[PDB]
Amino acid sequence: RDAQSVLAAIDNLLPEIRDRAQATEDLRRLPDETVKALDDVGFFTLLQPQQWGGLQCDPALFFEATRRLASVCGSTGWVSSIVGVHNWHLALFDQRAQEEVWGEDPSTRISSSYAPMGAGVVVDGGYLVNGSWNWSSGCDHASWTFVGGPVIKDGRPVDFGSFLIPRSEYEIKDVWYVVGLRGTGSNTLVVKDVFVPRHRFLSYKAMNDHTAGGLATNSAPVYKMPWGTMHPTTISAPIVGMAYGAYAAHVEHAEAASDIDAAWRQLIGNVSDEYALLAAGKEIPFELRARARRDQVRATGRSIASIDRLFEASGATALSNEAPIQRFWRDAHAGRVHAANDPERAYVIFGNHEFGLPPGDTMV
Amino acid sequence: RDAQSVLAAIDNLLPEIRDRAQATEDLRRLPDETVKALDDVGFFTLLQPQQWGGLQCDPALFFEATRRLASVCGSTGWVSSIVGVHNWHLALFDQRAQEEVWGEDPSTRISSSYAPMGAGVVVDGGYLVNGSWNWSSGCDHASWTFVGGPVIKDGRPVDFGSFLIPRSEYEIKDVWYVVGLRGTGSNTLVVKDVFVPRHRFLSYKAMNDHTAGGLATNSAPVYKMPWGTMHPTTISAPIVGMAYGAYAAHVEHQIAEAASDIDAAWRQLIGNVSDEYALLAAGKEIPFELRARARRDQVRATGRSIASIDRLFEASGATALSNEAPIQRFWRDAHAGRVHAANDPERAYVIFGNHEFGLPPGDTMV
Amino acid sequence: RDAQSVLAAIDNLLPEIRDRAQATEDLRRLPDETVKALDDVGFFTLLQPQQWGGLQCDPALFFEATRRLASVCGSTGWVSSIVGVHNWHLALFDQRAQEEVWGEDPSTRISSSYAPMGAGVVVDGGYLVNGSWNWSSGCDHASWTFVGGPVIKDGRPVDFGSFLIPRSEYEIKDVWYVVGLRGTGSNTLVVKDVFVPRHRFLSYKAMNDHTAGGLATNSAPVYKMPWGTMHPTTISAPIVGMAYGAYAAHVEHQIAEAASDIDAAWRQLIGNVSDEYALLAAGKEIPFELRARARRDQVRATGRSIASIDRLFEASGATALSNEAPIQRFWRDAHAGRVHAANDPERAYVIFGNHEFGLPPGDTMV
Repeated sequence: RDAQSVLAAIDNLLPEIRDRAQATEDLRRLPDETVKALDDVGFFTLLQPQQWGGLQCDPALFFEATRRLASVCGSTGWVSSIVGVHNWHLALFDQRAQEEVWGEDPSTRISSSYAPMGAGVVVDGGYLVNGSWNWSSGCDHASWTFVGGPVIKDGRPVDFGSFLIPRSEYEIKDVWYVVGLRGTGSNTLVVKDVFVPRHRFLSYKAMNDHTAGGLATNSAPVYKMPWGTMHPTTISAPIVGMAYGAYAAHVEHAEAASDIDAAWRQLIGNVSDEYALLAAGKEIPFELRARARRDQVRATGRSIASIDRLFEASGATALSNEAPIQRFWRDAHAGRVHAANDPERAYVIFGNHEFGLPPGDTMV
Repeated sequence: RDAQSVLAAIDNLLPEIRDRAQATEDLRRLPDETVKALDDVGFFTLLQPQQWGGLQCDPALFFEATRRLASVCGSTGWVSSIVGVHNWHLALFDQRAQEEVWGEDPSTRISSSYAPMGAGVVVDGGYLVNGSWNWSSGCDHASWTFVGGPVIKDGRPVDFGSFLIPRSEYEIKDVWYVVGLRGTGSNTLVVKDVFVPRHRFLSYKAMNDHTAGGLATNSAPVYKMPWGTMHPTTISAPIVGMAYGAYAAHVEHQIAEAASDIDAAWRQLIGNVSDEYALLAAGKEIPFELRARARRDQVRATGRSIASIDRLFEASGATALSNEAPIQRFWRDAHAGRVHAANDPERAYVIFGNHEFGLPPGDTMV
Repeated sequence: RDAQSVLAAIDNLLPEIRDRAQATEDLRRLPDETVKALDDVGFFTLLQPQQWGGLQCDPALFFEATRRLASVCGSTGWVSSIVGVHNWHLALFDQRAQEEVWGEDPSTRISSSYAPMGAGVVVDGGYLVNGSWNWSSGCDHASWTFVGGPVIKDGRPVDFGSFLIPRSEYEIKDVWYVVGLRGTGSNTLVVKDVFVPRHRFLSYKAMNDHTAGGLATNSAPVYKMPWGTMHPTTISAPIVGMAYGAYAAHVEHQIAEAASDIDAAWRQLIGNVSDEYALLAAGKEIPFELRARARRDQVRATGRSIASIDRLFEASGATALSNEAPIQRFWRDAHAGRVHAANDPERAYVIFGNHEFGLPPGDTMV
């Protein structure tokens, strides 16, 4: 079993997922059956390190899988991209954190809410974490979470990064009643006085430094991809895929099909350019990372324009609750509102360690 | 004595300030003589409330004053602007805080370092504040300071604002050995385990809300000016004056549009201040689109100004590099200003829409 | 020992030169240690003729050497470029002048001040020279100098060029207290009633004519490079290296196109040098259109470079102003360079078409 065969297995899975699209929406979280299928097929394995049975794959393939899923159910491609890429992010934590998550069951999953809605206060051996973090897509299908925030020491921020916390230490609050991406169950994680040892914190500085502890044991070049590319592409790729779905909803019933194609080639082109340099042991130029950032909005912007045109060119029946196209329209738009509210848009401007953050140019 | 006579009297000061310019750089902080002079002619009263003997003046006149000062000594104009506008900011604090600062001596001055380099953790009665804040322009001439940062409650940020703290409770570390703005004495403020009561913190949300406590006792329309305009104009105005200085220095030693770019940058900057103030004087609200223009104009004004200073610096003879040449000083002072402006965290705060770090919605900051 | 091994050996020098950078500024002239080091690895021989033990090297390699030096210490790269290229210039003087400088010690160095700040009046046997010439970079490390000016005969200018004069015949006035390029010791040369024989003047007409006396004994193709390219590249190359320095300093302390603008400015500058040299190596003539491109590229390269240094300076943190920050130094050194380039009289000489002041036709100067 390999990257290519997982992709094929996913292709085979699409009709089932398409027929439960509306069910998924009504549930407000992915059906266990979708999650079980994705697991069985090896999807969560794609960016997971080899030492845990994972395929540490070309990131372009991982994002292609998310595009396929999204083309059939916006919510499913969204949750899959986000929860699958967390296996990439965990590969960068020190080896003991990876063991604690994967050492018994390597199919264990990890959710996130990286927005700074809490903080870790330095205590002996780690941090005491408190906060209430919203928007954790797929959190009902993960037994660990990341939560983002600053580290506070002697009453001041000194660092910023992600805290890894097991499910027994947080509560999920069901708040997910929304206009689109309804089936993502992007619920709220409530964290009260939870001790987190240092080995289960990973600083944004270290990730962008190439000094993340996971890199000593996980050497595949995909783990050297920049955070500033992997993180927004996680969101952009399914949104592009939802445009493929809107288009196929419009057939099954101008420049559209090809404006969508061009949005895809641009988004993924930056990923493979980046990866091709790492696989040849070269460095990724800042200019390339800056270019990939600007193309996030160009590509989701082009996709969503195509979706709006299609939505308005599908008969009056387009407005019906019973109509796939309005679902892909709502889901892509919900996605872009999430994207447009991303606090890293601002982090990139910081140059002076504000709130424990790394130099902004490292975040690009 | 009104705003117009203060402005008139600042004019009488310019020759003396100009002469002292190298001495000011050498001191690395403003000479007592120039601070006393400015205090005597009433400069610090300009934006101070009338209940304290201030002129609560037209904010465009206050910025014009700083432009003139900076046209003779960049560091003097810089410190004057920043230290004077803090009398505006204290006016929005609740009356008890104002009483503590000014109740005995209404000539008392307040420095700032608004960058988040510390925090206040909620305790009984207020906040325990800790941090180390740099770039506090004119701090050696103040007996209180503002320091910016979040409020931490129950182990997380829940608000963001300024803590007002007396001079007995922090240490000034002298670290100001720099390429430009040498006479501003922009030193570092070290604060350890300092209790700040609630009436001495003012949230950015409250200021932008029109709910700041000081508004209940300071009713003048100037106190209704937006933070997102007043705060950067504090910096941009003396940088613009520094371009007027470079120009005069270039004329004295001997482009197509150096002179007219500088005057256009000025009309544009002070224009947004006048438009906003004109609405508040009429009992009207400032629209978001106006505050938005005023923000984009900060870089345009200061960018045009600095570009012209650059052409001037390059067209004043091969001696323009000499330490004795006024034009290298305006050039260094102006560029140093620009580095400060480009390092302002509020350029990022405007983008935040989700209460990140206790901050208010970013569009309120614009 | 060839040009390639010298370049290799300069690389070994860079760490030591970088460390000395603040010390160099403080001295206000290059430390003996760095001049000796450069002399020892053979740097000054690069463009010196083979009859004197020089390498009469590919001029693109000489400029690369200065780029590397300036990427660690702007002042060192600046002085190195200017003092080294004068061994190129002396090669065009007639053999008797070269013999006077180098006949005993071929390691002897020559400073310049080519700006017309003096004149030579025709006398029996040569010229009586008088003047006061500033900005002579590295003059404290030379035992001869060039000074530029017209020849006055029968009461009017009849020619224009450089007079070569030994150290015993002028005074160095120490006047170098400046905002940037502080370690270059660009001091002033005072010359009073000095007899210069005819073999120690070289006309700009003769150089541009291909009739310089030194060409009869120094046949290497490099001696055929145009003045109008070699002379400004001397300045532009280390300014470009200074941008490479600012970049490295910004990376070390922690734009879209800062790095790639800098490398594009370099390819463009060194590209015109390579194209010209490639024609001379083939026994071919350099066309006017190529020298013309090379001139317009001096401002483009140096402009792009400085713009990038400016973005960098503004994006390296609020401490970028500190005297201890490498990036302010590259910034000041680069801008100081630019003031020198913008004050060059040859920008005007190119426009003259009528022998004004003894000058050759302006298109020969391009």
